[PDB]
Amino acid sequence: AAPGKPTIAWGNTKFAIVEVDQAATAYNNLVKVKNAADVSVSWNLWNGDTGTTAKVLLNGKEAWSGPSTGSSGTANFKVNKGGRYQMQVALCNADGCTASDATEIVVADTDGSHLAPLKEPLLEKNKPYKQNSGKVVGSYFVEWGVYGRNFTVDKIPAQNLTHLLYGFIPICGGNGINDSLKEIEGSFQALQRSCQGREDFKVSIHDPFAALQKAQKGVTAWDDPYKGNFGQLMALKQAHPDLKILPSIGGWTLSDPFFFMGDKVKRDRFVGSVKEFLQTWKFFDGVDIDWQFPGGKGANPNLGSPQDGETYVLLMKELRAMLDQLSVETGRKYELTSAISAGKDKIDKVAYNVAQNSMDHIFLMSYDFYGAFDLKNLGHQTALNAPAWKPDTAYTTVNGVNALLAQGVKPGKIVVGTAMYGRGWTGVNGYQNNIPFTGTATGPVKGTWENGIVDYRQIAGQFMSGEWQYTYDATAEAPYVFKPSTGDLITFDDARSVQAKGKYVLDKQLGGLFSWEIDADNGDILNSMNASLGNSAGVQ
Ligand SMILES: CC(=O)N[C@@H]1[C@@H](O)[C@H](O[C@@H]2O[C@H](CO)[C@@H](O[C@@H]3O[C@H](CO)[C@@H](O[C@@H]4O[C@H](CO)[C@@H](O[C@@H]5O[C@H](CO)[C@@H](O[C@@H]6O[C@H](CO)[C@@H](O[C@@H]7O[C@H](CO)[C@@H](O[C@@H]8O[C@H](CO)[C@@H](O)[C@H](O)[C@H]8NC(C)=O)[C@H](O)[C@H]7NC(C)=O)[C@H](O)[C@H]6NC(C)=O)[C@H](O)[C@H]5NC(C)=O)[C@H](O)[C@H]4NC(C)=O)[C@H](O)[C@H]3NC(C)=O)[C@H](O)[C@H]2NC(C)=O)[C@@H](CO)O[C@H]1O
Repeated sequence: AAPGKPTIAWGNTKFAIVEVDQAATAYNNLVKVKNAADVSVSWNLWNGDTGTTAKVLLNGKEAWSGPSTGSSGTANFKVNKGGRYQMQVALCNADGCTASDATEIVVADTDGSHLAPLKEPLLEKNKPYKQNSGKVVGSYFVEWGVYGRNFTVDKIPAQNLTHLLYGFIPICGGNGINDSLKEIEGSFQALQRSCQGREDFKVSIHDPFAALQKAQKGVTAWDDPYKGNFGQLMALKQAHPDLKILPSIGGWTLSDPFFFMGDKVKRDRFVGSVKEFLQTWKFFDGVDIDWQFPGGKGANPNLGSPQDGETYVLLMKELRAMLDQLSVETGRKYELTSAISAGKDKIDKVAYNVAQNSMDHIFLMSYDFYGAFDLKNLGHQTALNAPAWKPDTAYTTVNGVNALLAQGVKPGKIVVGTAMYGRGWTGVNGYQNNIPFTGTATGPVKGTWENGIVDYRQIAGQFMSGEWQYTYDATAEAPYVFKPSTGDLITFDDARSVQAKGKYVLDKQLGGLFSWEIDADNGDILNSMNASLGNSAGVQ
């Protein structure tokens, strides 16, 4: 007679190809990429002949086989593809094979192949758009937004984006290499613990708790291997297979290491660490380089060199070569992008007409033109055009686009920036003709999270009522709210100025729109980005 039917033993059924060490704070120890997951299964036979061969099947296909030598057994074998499998133990002899009932086993990998899709409802004022314009619709999500800002990946209106950038992935390095980080409390030290035992100029994760271990919707079980932002992003990729999710390296406080990359030893170490990062975290679709800024004038007053433009061009070509190689290894398309200053004084330190041949998209940061970093010279922080009272204004969106176009950059590469925040001042005074921007200020406005900066959500929620004046400057294409009794002045984008940027993109055949930062919108900004670029309302 065939053997008795085995009963799978109770036991762990959740396994991982990329293992996460739950008692590690250094990035080198935190993750272990294997070529396959170590899986184990045990069984008992409660009734009958135990057969002479035992086999473990996954969806019918043998993963392990060995002699059946008694009423219980254990099998250890490797599974090299992530996903969920119906696993069975079968005992076989010459008269037949008798298979257990199926037990599902979960083999995790960092493409999210083990996860359910995270397809959450649109919140606040977000309305559904189809991505069918062919234009970029991008936004940044910030790793530290999950604490006080309380804005997690399940709150991103992800159907309404083509590109979701993750700010920020840091480059390892202590004194002299990430000194701008010392301005943020506990931040420099944070990085040094993440990078313990790890060479400088390799990438790491700045806050491993937020990125991988904090409990979040859909990744709450103790033994879900990837939680935090990265676990949710993997499940978001399962819901939106064509969303491009890019890791952004740098930003205002993490850009110092780029200034050392004229040393090709360091540059090559960095490039190889990026390749390793994308091999490890398979949900990411490329890399975004946010070096602020080639030539200096970023957070660190002691850095910046005439060499930086060449380094930026070489970095991009070598990034693209690495990604082209990773693309043919995997069959995947990988993207290389960069977010760049929109000021013409910074643009012309780089030959973007050469660097564009390595890049998919250039995220033109057409925001922060003005703000509480200068109390004397006030202006619209993200306007399309100069205002009527100063038609020679240097920092406008059009001037940064035109500086790029004058280099020879193809218009289709250029993605125009929209701000989901305002900048502002307090004590504005001494202005003519009811235009507060002709005055000077005494300090920054009271921010939502930091001085001088206000989420758009709060502008709409609190500063479009009461004593606040609202004006849409149709020359500049820029809204502003002003409280005459305190002299609080806030410059921001709103649905109409975004619509102007969107029509301008379509008119000039530019690449699309992106925004900083997704948590600060109530829906009005991203709704307008989508509509102004010609995406149809609704779902596919
Ligand atoms: C034409 C021309 O040339 N114009 C010129 C201008 O361009 C120029 O101005 C510059 O222009 C640039 C563009 O050209 C622009 O950069 C780009 O544009 C973006 C927009 O400006 C810019 O945005 C910047 O980005 C920086 C980073 O680079 C941001 O900095 C962040 O700031 C945050 C504070 O607001 C920081 O935060 C804190 O984060 C820490 C972690 O480090 C966190 O710590 C945790 O806290 C919680 C507590 O709640 C803890 O959690 C608890 O415990 C558990 C877990 O342990 C929890 O689970 C739990 O919930 C909780 N419980 C408890 C106890 O409550 C946890 O344990 C903590 N642990 C610690 C200590 O670690 C804090 O919570 C965070 N606090 C808050 C409030 O959030 C954040 O760290 C910091 N990030 C980094 C990486 O540094 C800025 O905010 C952001 N600004 C804006 C507008 O948003 C981008 O960088 C650039 N973009 C791109 C695409 O590259 C420049 O900004 C601009 N610079 C200036 C100066 O303005 C000017 C000047 O040169 O010149 C003109 O001429």
